[PDB]
Amino acid sequence: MRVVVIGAGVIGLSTALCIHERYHLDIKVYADRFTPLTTTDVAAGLWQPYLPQEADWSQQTFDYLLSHVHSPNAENLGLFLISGYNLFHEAIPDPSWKDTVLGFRKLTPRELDMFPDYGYGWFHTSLILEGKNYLQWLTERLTERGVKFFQRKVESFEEVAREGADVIVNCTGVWAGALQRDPLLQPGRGQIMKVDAPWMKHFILTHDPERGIYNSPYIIPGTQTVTLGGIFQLGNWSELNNIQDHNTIWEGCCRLEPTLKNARIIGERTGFRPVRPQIRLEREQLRTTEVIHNYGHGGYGLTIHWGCALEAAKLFGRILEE
Amino acid sequence: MRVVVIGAGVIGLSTALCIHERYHLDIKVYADRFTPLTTTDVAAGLWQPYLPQEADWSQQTFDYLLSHVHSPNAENLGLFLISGYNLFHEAIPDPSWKDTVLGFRKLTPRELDMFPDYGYGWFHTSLILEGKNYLQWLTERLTERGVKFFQRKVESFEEVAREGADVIVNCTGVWAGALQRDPLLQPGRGQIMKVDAPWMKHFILTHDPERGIYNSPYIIPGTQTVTLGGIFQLGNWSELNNIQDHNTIWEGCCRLEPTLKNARIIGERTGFRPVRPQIRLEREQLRTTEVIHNYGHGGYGLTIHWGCALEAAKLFGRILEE
Ligand SMILES: Cc1cc2nc3c(=O)[nH]c(=O)nc-3n(C[C@H](O)[C@H](O)[C@H](O)COP(=O)(O)OP(=O)(O)OC[C@H]3O[C@@H](n4cnc5c(N)ncnc54)[C@H](O)[C@@H]3O)c2cc1C
Ligand SMILES: Cc1cc2nc3c(=O)[nH]c(=O)nc-3n(C[C@H](O)[C@H](O)[C@H](O)COP(=O)(O)OP(=O)(O)OC[C@H]3O[C@@H](n4cnc5c(N)ncnc54)[C@H](O)[C@@H]3O)c2cc1C
Ligand SMILES: O=C(O)CCc1cc2c(-c3ccccc3)cc(=O)oc2cc1O
Ligand SMILES: O=C(O)CCc1cc2c(-c3ccccc3)cc(=O)oc2cc1O
Ligand code: NA
Ligand code: NA
Repeated sequence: MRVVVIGAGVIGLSTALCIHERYHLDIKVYADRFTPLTTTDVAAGLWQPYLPQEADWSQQTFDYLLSHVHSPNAENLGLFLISGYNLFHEAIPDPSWKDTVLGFRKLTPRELDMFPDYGYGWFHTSLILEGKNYLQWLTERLTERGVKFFQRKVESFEEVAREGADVIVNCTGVWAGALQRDPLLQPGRGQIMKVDAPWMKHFILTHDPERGIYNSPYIIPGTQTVTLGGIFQLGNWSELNNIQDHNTIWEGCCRLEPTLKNARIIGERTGFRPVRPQIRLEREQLRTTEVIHNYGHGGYGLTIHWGCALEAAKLFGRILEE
Repeated sequence: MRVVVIGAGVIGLSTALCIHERYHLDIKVYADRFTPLTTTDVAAGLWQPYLPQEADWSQQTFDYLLSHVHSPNAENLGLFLISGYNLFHEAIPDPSWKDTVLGFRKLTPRELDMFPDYGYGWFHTSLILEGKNYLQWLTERLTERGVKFFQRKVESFEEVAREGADVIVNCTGVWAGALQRDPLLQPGRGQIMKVDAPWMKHFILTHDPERGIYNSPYIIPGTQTVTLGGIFQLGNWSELNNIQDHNTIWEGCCRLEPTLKNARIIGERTGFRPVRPQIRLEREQLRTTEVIHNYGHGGYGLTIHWGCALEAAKLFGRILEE
């Protein structure tokens, strides 16, 4: 078959590779934005879903990454173990992923004292898959397998069909609604700044919806820099860093972790989470040619990508046997 | 009184400051080596004692540091939280410091799989007090209080006495045996290399005495670099980096953590742990003038320093009331 994948973020590339592996075929990746200009490049890269099928896709992804975490290749993947805190106010039940992450537990009283404003929470060990390095890795692997890349903006699936493609794999993310309307797909705008604070060895996530849910400070160490954030604005399309939000993050994070006050700011990026009540991963026969939708991963695309890639490949198989 | 402290490592400076605070006096620090040329500068700086009174001195130190850990000043102290692994073979009982460290526990099966060679171990959250930055901090504080510093090599306590000093506080560390013989004081030579591997967010200590006890690999992340080590050579006085030991560390640590293979080596230092069956913290009236010995902290001087400083100050009081 003649395959075309639309999208060169984590979903698009993970899918293309994951299919190429199951079945070997002419695979072409089309996207209007490649690294470091994708939403994937913005993300801190913490494995952790938000609060039915999806749990297994996440859990598949975790184990897959956990396999690679202690091999020499991991540096090029931008993958590493990291333990950290989740902070709430009222106590709430353990997550679905309790047993998926390494060494999950409830915070002791002594730990909770370190965060004056929060009274209940977790500690666990997870991973970070840094978007930048993962896409370079996925791209180097796809290129090794003769998967050709072209930079171009697709105006319709029909456009791609006329070219002579048997299967279209649509991993356009938040921009999907252009190619086929979907009012369930809303952009959940977020903004982060990358600061220099190497003493930070743990991630810290908070859960305070006073500003609208997910407008609450978080600190997520990376390799070179530390990601500061906590902005989630449904409906905002402004791909522009914003001063009001810049301060909101800075203030929020400084209160959590005062040591951060004298940390040099290295950068700041805006990106859009492709939010949808559930992910859209399903087959579809085009009006005028098969389509696999794989978009709407919200704020957990790196967390869940690999499970989605396999499920897309198993969908790609289901079509090849027709 | 006219006070003189001998030593400008963690013990010497912590003691001088800790006394200046309890009682306010003319305090002078004498030492032949100041930063970054002290044994204190070599140490990774992990809080963790080795395996009766001493437990409380350690525990005093921990809490004292834990107070400072979330204040803005901490960066200048070189102090930060860090979680990590201790790896053994045969299972052994929990340590005295179980309840002192944050969130102590036994490793789950799934965690133990990440270290093929080890079958039992711990996980806990501790701190790192980086020797370099702590001494700059202690020195800036002591200077703020008009504590004058002089670089000079003391040949005898009698030498210092004739100058006209009422109390001598001897924090000479491993070189103490020159000023007063002590065959219980042996140098426990160690060597470490500082590599560049920022993805390392946890410390890892191992316990395999095949090469003599404490000749076993360890990885201890710092702020800017990661400390690699595991050398403990009783009786060796060679202040010289050694190629056989350089490789031993490199090999040992690479087996624990393969990701480390392609990590650029930033530096390498040799230092001597002042080993003694127990610490020598006690008062003594000189032959020809009072002395407080405070030396022999082995591989846990940063871990225990503050408890030792307070106990030395309480000893300094006991003398002032005479
Ligand atoms: C600020 C922020 C922080 C985040 N942090 C985390 C985190 O810590 N952990 C986590 O798991 N997730 C996180 N996420 C979520 C994660 O970043 C996204 O879910 C993920 O990057 C989406 O992957 P994607 O491939 O669907 O989208 P994208 O990475 O946006 O890729 C979309 C691709 O499709 C292409 N494309 C789209 N439309 C067209 C078209 N019409 N024609 C041609 N090409 C097209 C684009 O050029 C691009 O190549 C975060 C998101 C944001 C915004
Ligand atoms: C390789 C290595 C790694 C380590 N890692 C850790 C760790 O992770 N955590 C931890 O808690 N501990 C660690 N330690 C232990 C710690 O480094 C020491 O216990 C501690 O630094 C000793 O402090 P000190 O002030 O006694 O000695 P030093 O720091 O050696 O200071 C001694 C001072 O006395 C002066 N002096 C000595 N004799 C004389 C004299 N005759 N005249 C004038 N001045 C004199 C010296 O100039 C110097 O200023 C480590 C040690 C080594 C060697
Ligand atoms: O999506 C992101 O911006 C970061 C990744 C991430 C975030 C959460 C958040 C969250 C979001 C915004 C502000 C505060 C907390 C809550 C949550 O429950 O899960 C998350 C998982 C993630 O991977
Ligand atoms: O003293 C040092 O060199 C590091 C600090 C340190 C080490 C231990 C070690 C050790 C020592 C050498 C090789 C492997 C393990 C064993 C141990 O049980 O406790 C330690 C505490 C420390 O602060
Ligand atoms: Na609290
Ligand atoms: Na094991």
